[PDB]
Amino acid sequence: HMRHRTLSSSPALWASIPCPRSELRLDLVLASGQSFRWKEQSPAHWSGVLADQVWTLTQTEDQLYCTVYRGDDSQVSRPTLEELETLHKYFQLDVSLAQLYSHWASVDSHFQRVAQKFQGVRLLRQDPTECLFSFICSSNNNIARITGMVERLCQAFGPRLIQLDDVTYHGFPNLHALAGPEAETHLRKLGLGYRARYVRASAKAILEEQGGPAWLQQLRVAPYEEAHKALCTLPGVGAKVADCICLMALDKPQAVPVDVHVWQIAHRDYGWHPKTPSPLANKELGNFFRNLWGPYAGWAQAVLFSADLRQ
Ligand SMILES: Nc1nc(NC2CCCCC2)c2c[nH]nc2n1
Ligand code: NI
Repeated sequence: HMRHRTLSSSPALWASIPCPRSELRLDLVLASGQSFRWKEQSPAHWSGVLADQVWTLTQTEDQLYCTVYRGDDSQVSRPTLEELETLHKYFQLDVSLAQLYSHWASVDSHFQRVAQKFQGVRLLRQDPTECLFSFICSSNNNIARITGMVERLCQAFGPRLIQLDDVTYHGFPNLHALAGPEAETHLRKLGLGYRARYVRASAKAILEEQGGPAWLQQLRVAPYEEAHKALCTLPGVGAKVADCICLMALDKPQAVPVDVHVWQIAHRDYGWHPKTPSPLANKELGNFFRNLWGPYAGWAQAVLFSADLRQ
């Protein structure tokens, strides 16, 4: 009944945003461990759900093309002005990435070389809730298995939006849906394992202890270090997961999430060793990168991480 659109098939329902290739590369961003909700269903066409709506994104050299699926048995059309603002904010396109690239490049010869090939790696501005529970699922895991866990979780707990081909799209569940007495048992059936406990517990915690999703909005305006400590009170959320959320959902560009993977890069590519792995050592490494790259150190880190995935 409903199929995945392409730019050739139905170009009437698309709309463009002026966006250079050097500012954004969909294929280096959408499935590079930031969001787990985007899939290249057809070549160069990334479909995914964003704010209880489905999008398909494709780009050229200088233009970013996008179409929307409402899915309320209503008359189809192009993306509105407000829907384009949502996508503008999502990619944080007011921030020049070219100027940031050159800024980092001036004080880092290693970044200079990697920045040659891998342009247009930027940070998405995600919903806190979606980001929070996605990154709780990330512990001792990989992008492939995380993507599945998040998809199944949304199917079980989140509301249906639309079906395109054989892909049924669900929005991300609210906290109440994940806090229920059966939630852990269901999530274990879906294969999350121990992460099922942390998911339910954290949803339940934000509700009762922190007073619902407004708390996450408060953290978004709170200073980085205050937001980080508050997140670390949640079950299954430590320094690494907290930094991810800070960087990707709470607008803390200086947040540098450190795990064994970042240790590996830091050591191999910068020859870094702790002067003063461990919680203490991980914190020093985050300070190191902030000292080196400055207040958008988290954005620079994404370029390396994204570059490190692609051989
Ligand atoms: N799944 C996943 N994702 C990560 N995020 C990176 C890409 C986006 C910017 C921050 C780093 C991870 C970092 N360490 N382990 C990660 N796992
Ligand atoms: Ni060494």
